[PDB]
Amino acid sequence: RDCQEKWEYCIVPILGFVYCCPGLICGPFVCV
Repeated sequence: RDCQEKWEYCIVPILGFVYCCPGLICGPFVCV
């Protein structure tokens, strides 16, 4: 999908940011 894995970067919500794939939550530092 047009998203990244959970344990990747996960950057703050800005305009046109790259998000982690659905079913993941950004918590520890990255998504999981």
